[PDB]
Amino acid sequence: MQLNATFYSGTCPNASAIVRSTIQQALQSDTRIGASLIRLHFHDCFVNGCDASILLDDTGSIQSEKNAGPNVNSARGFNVVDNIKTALENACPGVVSCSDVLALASEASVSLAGGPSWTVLLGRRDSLTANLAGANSSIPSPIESLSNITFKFSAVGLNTNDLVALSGAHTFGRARCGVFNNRLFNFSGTGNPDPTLNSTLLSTLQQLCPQNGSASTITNLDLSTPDAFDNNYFANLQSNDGLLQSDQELFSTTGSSTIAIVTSFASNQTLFFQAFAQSMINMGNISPLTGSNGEIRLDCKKVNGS
Ligand code: HEM
Ligand SMILES: [Ca+2]
Ligand SMILES: [Ca+2]
Ligand SMILES: [Mg+2]
Repeated sequence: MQLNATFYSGTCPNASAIVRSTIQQALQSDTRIGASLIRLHFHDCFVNGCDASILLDDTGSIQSEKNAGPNVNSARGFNVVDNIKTALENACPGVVSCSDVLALASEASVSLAGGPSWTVLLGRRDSLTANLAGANSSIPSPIESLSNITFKFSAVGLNTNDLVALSGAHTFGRARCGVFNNRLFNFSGTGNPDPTLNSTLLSTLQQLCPQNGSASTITNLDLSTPDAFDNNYFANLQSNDGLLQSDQELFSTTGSSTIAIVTSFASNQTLFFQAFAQSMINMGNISPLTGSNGEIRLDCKKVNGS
């Protein structure tokens, strides 16, 4: 079956408002939570489709994706997903899937932060299983080459236009020293820092992230506007201020089609927002469970009846 915008119209007509209100409240005590929630939809959709597989906790039969590399000591906001789900169950018992919660939460989080709105497609059902191993092989790493990140997007059905647009989600949220410290001292065995990192930002990060220091310390992905959803992410790349290798590679890779897409988005926020919305719908359409497949989870952490 197809996902559609009006799936909950007759059963939980206020779902969008409930999700948005809940995240607005969460934002008052955690300005990062919107960023964290949209990343959960990304890590969901990239493994066994947008099926809420990532939300399942370990059991005797389930090996949770929360311990997959990209998620461990990194993914967050699971409690807030639970609170969104509780609010929906209070209003609309048994109706909204956890998979749809993550799609709805992504749009709310982006719009609340000053980003675009878009028409969320709905009707996804929740998996009965998790895929930790697939998370380890399917989700791109910040130190991968542009060609290998591109390959991982293509394997789930997103193209280069989608990659550059969706990378703009790094306009908000945080990253730890450990996922960019290879840039700072001895980049790829060369004995020198990554030359595509601005020397000013370099010295700031060397002090934040000393060689013998903690890899868990965080900074902002977007030093311009850390919590605001805007095109500043792309402007940063133009001044060698992207934080991850995978960020800066979009602009600094010689002869890459991605350079012009970066400059389009830096030059025109409307074009960025239009592309971002379309690419989020594209990502949200990856391998949904529909009809009899999957279930509607009561509690996003566990399968029904368990
Ligand atoms: C293009 C390939 C991508 C790579 C290599 C990548 C990598 C990462 C890494 C390494 C972090 C830092 C994790 C931390 O240290 O705890 C991060 C954070 C984040 N990513 Fe990405 N990412 C990618 C694409 C995306 C996409 C497609 C989205 C959503 C549309 C997304 C949304 C975010 C957000 C919002 C955060 C901040 C999360 C938070 O503060 O809790 N990323 N990403
Ligand atoms: Ca999934
Ligand atoms: Ca920003
Ligand atoms: Mg600038």
